[PDB]
Amino acid sequence: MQIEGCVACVTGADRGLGAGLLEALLERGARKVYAGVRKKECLSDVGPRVVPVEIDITNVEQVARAASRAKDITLLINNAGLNRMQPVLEAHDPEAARAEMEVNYFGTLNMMRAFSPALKSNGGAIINVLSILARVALPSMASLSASKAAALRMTEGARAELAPHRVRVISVLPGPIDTEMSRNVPPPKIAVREAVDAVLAALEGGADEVYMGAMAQEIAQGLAADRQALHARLLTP
Amino acid sequence: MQIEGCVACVTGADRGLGAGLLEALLERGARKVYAGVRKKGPRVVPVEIDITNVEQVARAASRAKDITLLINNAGLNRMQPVLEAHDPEAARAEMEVNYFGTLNMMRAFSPALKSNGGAIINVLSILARVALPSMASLSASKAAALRMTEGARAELAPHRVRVISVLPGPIDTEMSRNVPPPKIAVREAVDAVLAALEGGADEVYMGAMAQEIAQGLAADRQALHARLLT
Ligand SMILES: NC(=O)c1ccc[n+]([C@@H]2O[C@H](COP(=O)([O-])OP(=O)(O)OC[C@H]3O[C@@H](n4cnc5c(N)ncnc54)[C@H](OP(=O)(O)O)[C@@H]3O)[C@@H](O)[C@H]2O)c1
Ligand SMILES: NC(=O)c1ccc[n+]([C@@H]2O[C@H](COP(=O)([O-])OP(=O)(O)OC[C@H]3O[C@@H](n4cnc5c(N)ncnc54)[C@H](OP(=O)(O)O)[C@@H]3O)[C@@H](O)[C@H]2O)c1
Repeated sequence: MQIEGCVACVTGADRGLGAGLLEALLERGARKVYAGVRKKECLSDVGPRVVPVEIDITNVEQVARAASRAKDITLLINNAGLNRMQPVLEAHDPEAARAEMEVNYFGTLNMMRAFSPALKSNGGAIINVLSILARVALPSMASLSASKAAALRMTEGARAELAPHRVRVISVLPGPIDTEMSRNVPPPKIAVREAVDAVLAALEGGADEVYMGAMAQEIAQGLAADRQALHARLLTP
Repeated sequence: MQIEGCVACVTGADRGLGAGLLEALLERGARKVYAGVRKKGPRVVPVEIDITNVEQVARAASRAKDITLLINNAGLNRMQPVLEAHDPEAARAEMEVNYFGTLNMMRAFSPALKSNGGAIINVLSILARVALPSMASLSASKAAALRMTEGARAELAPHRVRVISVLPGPIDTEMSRNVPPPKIAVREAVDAVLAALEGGADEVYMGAMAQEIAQGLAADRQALHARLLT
């Protein structure tokens, strides 16, 4: 499908990749964008074609309220996410793993469940912004990795359930992007503008598993070519 | 790491694969097995462990400081899709057992394993690597557990603890009563889990279905996805 004339909802639209997606959807001729934010005061772009909607994706009531006000949706981009950057065992915060799972898996799932009825009725597409770490843990962020892997399996199951109803479901798997989430990750990081372009370009390709950037491509190719060798290298300190 | 002489703990020891593992560990010479069960010979120490109950997990670890082998076998499959689930919280229930419960066990027992040296085997599922639509929330919880196993493997490798995942297809236990044949016999599954300690692989695929899916996810990925999902 085309961006031109679509009715989109983007979560996490107040900053980072989501703010970039909001701006690009507008520039490329979207009819309307529901800009999901946790505090409407956080949004700097509230002009024409933008409908700010309060959505903490972990809050089932806010998600339901948003879906009921967005029955014209044709494109959902599940962009909101949380990376607490902690290992699974030696975590400073033992509850961080549960918080990441709550946003990246249960929150995305809440959005899928609430917005799918309208997408089935209208036709359309869902893009889930996951991570290359859905495919392999980085030990220092292994609980983020686990939450994104759960979200990838969920995206596969949702694709199967929605395929007979003409709703396309795409996963995008990036390496590091230059946003506040990765403030502590050393460069090189993908520029937001490049990441925005790659997310939106996924609608024009045929792949439902889309790797963004060199790191993500290298990991996917290495896992296919020699899974065991790559694991032994990446997971032995 | 031999089973002979080891001190093992296996969860889910009252039925299915865990009960088979308890029996085989004894036959193969474990000097002591902490048999984790939800409702309770001299080499067997029954221990009350709901793996989602952090206090029961902590109490069990405090009474198992001699452990050298942990087998995280307990698991739950609600067999529901992610979107049209009959129970909207089935996904949360599976995540609680298969991810958070296994994580609780890893966190509580790792200190003694680091002190004694030893190994952890996590019984996951081939569905950690790809969803089946009718069981996609089970798949998600096992994929979470697989990434967690990888992270734990890296954290524990410098501290004399080997961490292995086992990824079976269907096994002939109560969990898979509604999965049609064919299913791996419990005894074959037991042999494959315990043989993992003598092999060098960090991921062990159990049975022909699991091996075929693993091969396809590396070498035939787009077509395998289409076959399972669309
Ligand atoms: N290196 C990277 O940055 C990187 C790499 C791979 C994948 N990704 C993924 O890319 C996506 C965008 O992240 P980013 O890089 O733009 O990070 P970011 O700058 O930290 O922005 C994260 C966004 O998610 C929102 N969010 C977090 N928890 C939320 C919740 N419970 N409900 C609603 N919104 C919530 C934040 O809202 P508030 O402003 O209200 O906090 C913010 O808008 C995420 O899914 C992330 O996992 C990022
Ligand atoms: N086809 C299959 O059977 C299959 C396929 C792939 C992977 N696996 C995995 O193999 C492992 C063993 O399952 P199984 O085949 O032996 O199934 P099973 O016969 O149904 O046994 C499941 C076991 O898990 C225990 N358990 C569940 N929730 C628990 C909790 N909160 N705390 C403690 N114990 C809990 C059960 O305890 P109670 O008896 O007290 O309920 C039971 O001992 C699981 O991790 C499963 O996911 C099985």
